[PDB]
Amino acid sequence: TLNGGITDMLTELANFEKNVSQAIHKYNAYRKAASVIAKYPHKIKSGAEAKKLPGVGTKIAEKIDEFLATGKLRKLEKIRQDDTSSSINFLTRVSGIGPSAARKFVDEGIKTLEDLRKNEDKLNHHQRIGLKYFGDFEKRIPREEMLQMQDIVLNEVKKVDSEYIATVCGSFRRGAESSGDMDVLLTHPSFTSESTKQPKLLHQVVEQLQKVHFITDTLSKGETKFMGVCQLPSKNDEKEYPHRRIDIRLIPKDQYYCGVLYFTGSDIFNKNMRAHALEKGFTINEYTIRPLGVTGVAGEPLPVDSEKDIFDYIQWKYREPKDRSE
DNA sequence: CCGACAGCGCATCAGC
DNA sequence: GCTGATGCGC
DNA sequence: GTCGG
Ligand SMILES: Cc1cn([C@H]2C[C@H](O)[C@@H](COP(=O)(O)C(F)(F)P(=O)(O)C(F)(F)P(=O)(O)O)O2)c(=O)[nH]c1=O
Ligand SMILES: [Cl-]
Ligand SMILES: [Cl-]
Ligand SMILES: [Cl-]
Ligand SMILES: [Mg+2]
Ligand SMILES: [Mg+2]
Ligand code: NA
Ligand code: NA
Repeated sequence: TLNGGITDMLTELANFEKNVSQAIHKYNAYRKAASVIAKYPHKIKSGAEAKKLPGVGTKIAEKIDEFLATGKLRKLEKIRQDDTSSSINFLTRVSGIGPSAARKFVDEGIKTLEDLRKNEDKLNHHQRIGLKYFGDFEKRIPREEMLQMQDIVLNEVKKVDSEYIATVCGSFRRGAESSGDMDVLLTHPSFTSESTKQPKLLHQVVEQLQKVHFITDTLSKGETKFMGVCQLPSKNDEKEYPHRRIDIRLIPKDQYYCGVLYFTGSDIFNKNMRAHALEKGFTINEYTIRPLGVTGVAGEPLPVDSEKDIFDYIQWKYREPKDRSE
């Protein structure tokens, strides 16, 4: 919050380059800067001072000047004023609709929530459900509720097979007081890097979670990744709880640490860590951390028996989950 | 300057 | 059907 | 849009 104005401006800038300009790198550039300025322990006094931070170059510097001065950014004003742009920014806020679909729709004349509705016949399933809970999905999830959703989940998993270990990651594992959604990492001893002794392992948990009306809809579902909606039940007369997005990732029980590190993020932290890994001569994904021999190709899995071991490989002092919020 | 910029699962399409 | 690209998402 | 070689 210390530099909220600047970061927000950088965030609006990043959402625009991504949603309208479809310039994925400019989107990321603005995000890094926003992230770097976010954790800066001083109330930035100038664009020249912000530049003293990696990720902030001349361009953002100028804009920070234009912002600190007037109290806003002209480039943005003209963007908030355009219609197609603001309209494309809005449709992307629907789950399943990215910059492409957005622009298309907006070309076809569809440009508002009302338009999306009278045109439901024009959305695939995912976009369909995305519109169904457009509102609900915009709301935060109080941690106290994350705690209740967890119990339903850990307890419905333990009911299918006591050998399943379900871990809530994302912002929750990072100690956040509120979360955007529930991210559940799942592991069963019947599925390792060596073999899938049991199929439907993920389908089993999804079914059981649907059997008890926790999972309400599916956005997409694979052999190892489920994407959907769930709802904490309410007590008598109680108004219903918002509908929430839930993702369940099944990872080989022997690659759990690379998986938990992955699913705890943050996304930018995962980006900076995975980016540093390269500079150090490693490549990190959600399964393992391998080397990058001469040719440049990835070697074989390096032994990992704890999250920290991964931080070690790349010469990085360990960082608590609560400190990976970038 | 200039090329890298993290890494991958599911849906869906093109082309075969 | 298959694979590779592309969209969208985590 | 920024940065490292
Ligand atoms: C986006 C994304 C996710 N993840 C991994 C690392 C991420 O930590 C993890 C969760 O992904 P989400 O549920 O998409 C998330 F980002 F929203 P969150 O971190 O849970 C969150 F706190 F922002 P909230 O949802 O609002 O509570 O997946 C990545 O590695 N890269 C990505 O681009
Ligand atoms: Cl770009
Ligand atoms: Cl691992
Ligand atoms: Cl791998
Ligand atoms: Mg999440
Ligand atoms: Mg999620
Ligand atoms: Na800088
Ligand atoms: Na979207």
